[PDB]
Amino acid sequence: YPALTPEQKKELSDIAHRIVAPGKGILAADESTGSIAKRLQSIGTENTEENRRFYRQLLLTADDRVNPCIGGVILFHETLYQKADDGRPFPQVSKSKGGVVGIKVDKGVVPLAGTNGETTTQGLDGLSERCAQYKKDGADFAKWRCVLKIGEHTPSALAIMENANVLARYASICQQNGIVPIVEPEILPDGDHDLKRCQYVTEKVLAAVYKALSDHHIYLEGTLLKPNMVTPGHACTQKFSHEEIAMATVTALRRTVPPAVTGITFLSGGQSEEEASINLNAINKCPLLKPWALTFSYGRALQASALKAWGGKKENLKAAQEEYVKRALANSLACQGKYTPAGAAASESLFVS
Amino acid sequence: YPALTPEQKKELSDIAHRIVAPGKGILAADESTGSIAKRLQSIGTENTEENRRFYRQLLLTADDRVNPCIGGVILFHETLYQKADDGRPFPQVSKSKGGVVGIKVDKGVVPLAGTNGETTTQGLDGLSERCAQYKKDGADFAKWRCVLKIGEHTPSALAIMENANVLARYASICQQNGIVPIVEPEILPDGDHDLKRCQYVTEKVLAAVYKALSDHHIYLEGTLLKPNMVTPGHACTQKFSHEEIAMATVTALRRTVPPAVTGITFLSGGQSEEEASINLNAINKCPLLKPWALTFSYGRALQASALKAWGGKKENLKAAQEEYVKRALANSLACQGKYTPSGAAASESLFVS
Amino acid sequence: YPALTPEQKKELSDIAHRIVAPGKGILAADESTGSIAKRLQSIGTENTEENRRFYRQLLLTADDRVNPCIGGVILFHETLYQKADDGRPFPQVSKSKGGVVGIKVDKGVVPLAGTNGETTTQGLDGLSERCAQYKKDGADFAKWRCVLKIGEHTPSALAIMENANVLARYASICQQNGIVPIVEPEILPDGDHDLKRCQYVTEKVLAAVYKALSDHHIYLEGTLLKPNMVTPGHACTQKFSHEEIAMATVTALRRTVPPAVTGITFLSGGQSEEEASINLNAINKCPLLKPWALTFSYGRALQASALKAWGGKKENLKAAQEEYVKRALANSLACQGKYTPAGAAASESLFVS
Amino acid sequence: YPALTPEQKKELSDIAHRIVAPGKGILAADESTGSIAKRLQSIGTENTEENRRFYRQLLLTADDRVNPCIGGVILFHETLYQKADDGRPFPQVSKSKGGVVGIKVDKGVVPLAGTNGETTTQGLDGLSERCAQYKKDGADFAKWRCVLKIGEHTPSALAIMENANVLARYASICQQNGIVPIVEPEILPDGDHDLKRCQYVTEKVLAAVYKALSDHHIYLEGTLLKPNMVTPGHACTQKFSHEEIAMATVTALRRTVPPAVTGITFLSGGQSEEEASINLNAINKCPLLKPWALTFSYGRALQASALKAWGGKKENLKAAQEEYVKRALANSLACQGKYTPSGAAASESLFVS
Repeated sequence: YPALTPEQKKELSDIAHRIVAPGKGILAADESTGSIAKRLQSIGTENTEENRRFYRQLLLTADDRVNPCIGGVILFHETLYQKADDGRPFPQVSKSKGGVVGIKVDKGVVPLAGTNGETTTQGLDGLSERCAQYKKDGADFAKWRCVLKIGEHTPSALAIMENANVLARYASICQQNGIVPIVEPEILPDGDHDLKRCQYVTEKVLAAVYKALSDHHIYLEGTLLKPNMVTPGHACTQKFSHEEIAMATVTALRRTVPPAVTGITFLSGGQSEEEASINLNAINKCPLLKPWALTFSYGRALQASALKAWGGKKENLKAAQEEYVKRALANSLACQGKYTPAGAAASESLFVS
Repeated sequence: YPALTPEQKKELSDIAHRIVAPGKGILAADESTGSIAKRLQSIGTENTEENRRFYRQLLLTADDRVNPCIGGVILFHETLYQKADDGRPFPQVSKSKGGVVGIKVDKGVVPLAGTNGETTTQGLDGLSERCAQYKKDGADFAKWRCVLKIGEHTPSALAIMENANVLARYASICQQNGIVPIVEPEILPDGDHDLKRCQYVTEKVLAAVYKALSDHHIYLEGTLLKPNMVTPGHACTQKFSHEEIAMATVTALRRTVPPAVTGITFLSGGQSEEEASINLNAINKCPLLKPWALTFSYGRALQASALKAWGGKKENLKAAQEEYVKRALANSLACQGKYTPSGAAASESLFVS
Repeated sequence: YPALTPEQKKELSDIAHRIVAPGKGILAADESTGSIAKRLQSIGTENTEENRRFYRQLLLTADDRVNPCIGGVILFHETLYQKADDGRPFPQVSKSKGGVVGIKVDKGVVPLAGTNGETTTQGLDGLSERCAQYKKDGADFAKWRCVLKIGEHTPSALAIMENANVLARYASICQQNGIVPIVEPEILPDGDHDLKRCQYVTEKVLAAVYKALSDHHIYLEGTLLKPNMVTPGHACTQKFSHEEIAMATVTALRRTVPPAVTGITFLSGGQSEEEASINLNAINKCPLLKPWALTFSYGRALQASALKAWGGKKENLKAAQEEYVKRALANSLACQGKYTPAGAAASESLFVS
Repeated sequence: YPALTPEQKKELSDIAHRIVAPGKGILAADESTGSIAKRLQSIGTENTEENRRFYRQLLLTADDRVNPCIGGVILFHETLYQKADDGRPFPQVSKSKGGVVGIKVDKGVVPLAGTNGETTTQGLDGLSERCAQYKKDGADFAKWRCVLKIGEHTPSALAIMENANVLARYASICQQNGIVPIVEPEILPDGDHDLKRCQYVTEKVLAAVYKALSDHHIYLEGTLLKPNMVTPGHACTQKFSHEEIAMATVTALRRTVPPAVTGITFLSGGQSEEEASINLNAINKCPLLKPWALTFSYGRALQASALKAWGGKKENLKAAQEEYVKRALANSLACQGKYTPSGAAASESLFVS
């Protein structure tokens, strides 16, 4: 009873290998309309459809030195249907520059009862038609975010198991409709836990994820994994080097992600624009063996410098676009181990709770 | 960290006892719009809002001999917001007759990739806000239907796990918002399987349901279960008496349903209006100890005569009403052990696939 | 692929219903040779084969007013093969008085690595032949003890799951060889935890047990469950009435043990001889509905008064035997709700760690 | 609470690299006494302690051309405590030739009730004290064999769960006592199944093994895996090239074995001495990225010529020895990609059931 034919299988592998092609990464430009409110209000701008339109249009129409740095662009619903100033739909803008377009399909998180503050994610209702439509309209991959937090009795048995189960459902549905699932099991940096405790939980959680994807029969070569880096909690007093968290990210994934996964696209997680680039470099330089692409899927850590330089004023466009382009060139050096560098609001920490 | 307070728990427990208080049953007026169309071209009536309002009004305004036999009625979402000719809203029409109002909250089945024709159910997205409102609007319990088929390589381990889980998510969200969940893991009659096969599969399903409802921290005294009876398959050559169906069914449950469950309300299946009331009676006369209510949540098997009397014509209203009443009274004595059979609509098999 | 024929099934049900027949309980006289060392040294006696022989012979040859109080006697290996003074093998002594004989088959506990102090149990190697032999030699049921402790991260996911898995293996093997498994998932009273925390863990652990027994295909009507009472930890400062722990024991089991289980034979757990009898009475008087026998399988709480009165001196035999008989009559009133009573070393607490 | 210290972890990791260091393999001299009898009436020799000591001595004293091709040898327990004619103990005979000494620690398969002919394995009882001593006596790794069969309703979900678990218990106990565990989830060739079927089942087994080894907190850099190659079933009508077996086998592993596993040492199956070395070579020439050692743990398929030369007669010693050497050298170049085939004992299928 094949889940997929040969030709669907090779077309998902094809898309997946494009997105993470050597030296390419992803721009996560998929902020909910309510989440992009607090980004905009941090630079004084009002949250109107055309302020979001112009901001998203800022990122997509940047110089062609970004073209080989950005293999894919995850958008939010409203944005997939928005047009540029030259009248081209935003997905054609991205494809014209050699970027594959994706689409966030999760409908936010929801509380699991019986737990200390834990969530599952929702969005599976009608997800099959939506993917069918988003595929007609230009999308080729998808993002579903699950959220886990390290606390004293968290992440619990039930939490890890329901979040792993709905990631796999999501990925099964995505792949029947020709769309590559980005799987996002996120562990947040909230808390005071040390490096090794993030390591032990990352492992425990990816183990449960790849078992869930096996149970649901999903083609691992046409998926991507979007995991946290492995980092001390944001209240940790101990301090850890870039090498030590490289080792600990890379061994956790060695220990748990089968080589069949096409690529691994890290979240930035709240790290500064620059410590994100620096860590991604420490990781691709690790001497250990790493049979999958280790690259980036960054929201805040490609966009903070560009937002502060945009300011709300169309006059600042070319100023802000080159804060975005310097970040994409920087990260495309780090996803190949070639990043050697001093930056100011590229050093601001981007952690929220 | 507890899902529910002691007040929240007495409410749920009291609601679930009112429904299956001795001699009472559940009338499943649940049919979606498209599934009730198939019932209405049965008798040459077009499928209009008004015909659907009229036929429902005929079951909920049947005379007061039926008040002691109907603890609850499950309405599709549309019916909940329609009014009798009196102007009285249908929730308040049945409140008046000593019955609790349920709501169907699932949203149909969807296929599971990699599987031989199997399904999970969808409907969790926005469930909690939906239930909060149904509760304000008169509903005190919910129905959600998962469907398994016996067959070559079915019901799969993946389909059992995914269905028990999604019934557990549904149930936790119902109790948070005050609503007793009904838990319907229906195993279809379709196929040539024998009684004992269907006993195996039922036993292994309900075990997996109650491990899932335990993992999700579900309050069992405020639940009900609506399973199938254990029956030979509808195409099975060999023949089985009604006391063989009573044993096979009482024992499937005594090996799986914890005593704390407040009530078991059986589903009719493809069973004739009369076979369903004889197998229900044979079960309550089964002398093996049974520490839950054994009662009925029949839809087709309480309405077949009703429907082939009415025929779509206003004049047959009291003739239809009476045939639904005669069934409700037969089933309310089946629900006590006290039914001795002594028409043709009522011996017709009501099977479909 | 039946696990058992009809005739094996009815012979296990027959044995199980004997052991817990109305007003009957079990004597747990199965102390390891190393465990019975610390019992003997507490009364000054040397641990020699004939001091154990004479002590076990004290309990088995007691007055015939014990005959209707004691449905079964769990022995240790060496003891199954030991003879009385009249030359009769100990199992014939027990059968002559109407007691079924059992046999502890677990080979002690072992540490699970990676956990904070947790154990699994071993004993499955060659268990199938041993049961075959013990059945030829008089044994008809068996005891396997698993041990869980409540602490901060205990009992963990892995611990509950391996102990539930090897209980079920044990029970599968026992039943192929015609022997009724007593399943002993013990939660110890060590720690300072309140009543509700023992309740929540008992539930979590029996849920996992009955799922494990379902997965392994074992006939629940020819088994017994030997669970702790549900009690505050032994360092709890809060205080709780006999009724409150009756409620909490009886609801935990209602919520999780299917009625098919023939009987529930509690461990005493360290409680005093008398608080054990008192609590077992509070439980059989609980107004809730309880579809399985609630009776006793006591080691320390039928034998402390008899050991202190035996003292090591054969002269004290008839003195010590009537400390054992008064305890068996007392508990056979409590397993029927008829125990109304002041005792001294029958009030000593028997808790070890 | 960690299973292992950093010293305990480097030791294990170093041991596992010595065994599968490039070009080396494992000789399975493991056969129990009863299973080697079947091999020795093959060539008309009676099964004596001395013949068994003599035949083993012939493989472990083969000349020094084989030192670079044999990183480890797995002895049955008896062989570990026998001496060559020199007086030198067999563990120290192979220490001398640059090979690590393994020990078989399992204790045979046992049936699983309720199942269609399926097995778990036993041998955990007393395992830890056994391993502590094997370690003193020269063993640095262990073998434990679980067996699954493809067929009607096989390998069952119960048999997969129970076998992965018991291999995880075995592995945790080996690493506590210093011994690298080898993890052999063998899927038998028996049956008419096609290559792709056997790929499905292998994929779903090794996924369940590595969720179990993760749950049990198993150190993966100090493990090896000894699985079957993915092969059509021995009775399959249709025919498959060796590059179809190489793809089907490299991809089954890339979808399941985490990169951290130090080595994969294949089992021969019923494969001819020569087919086994061609499929091993086709696999190391498979250009798909493979981040583990792909090498051999052959028993029958490194000794068939050896055995039909020797014939039971002292005079053929150096003729036998040479045929085992010619195989070890073929297999050590298969283990690098560098074997081009260019007798009859060596094309005979070595299948059994």
